[PDB]
Amino acid sequence: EDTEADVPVTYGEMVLNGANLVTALVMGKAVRSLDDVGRHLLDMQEE
Amino acid sequence: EDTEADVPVTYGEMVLNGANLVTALVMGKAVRSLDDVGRHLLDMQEEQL
Repeated sequence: EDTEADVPVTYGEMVLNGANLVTALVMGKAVRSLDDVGRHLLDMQEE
Repeated sequence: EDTEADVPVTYGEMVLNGANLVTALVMGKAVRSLDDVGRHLLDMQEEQL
């Protein structure tokens, strides 16, 4: 028994905050973390 | 009653903007002027009636 105590965490949540509210409704698809993926896709082509 | 005045430009440039780029190639859909209607469905979201 290395110790008798451990370090867990709490829930991380995933809510339709911004653009995912439009894309779920105006479009169909609602790809997760589209606030970050859209930021990464708009950073690559302009160099 | 001749010599009318006309518009010279081909009216509009529907180009893939920052909203229509990320919507088209990822979500497989597009909307004409999602820049506008993405703001209007959220503007009447806070205050409606």
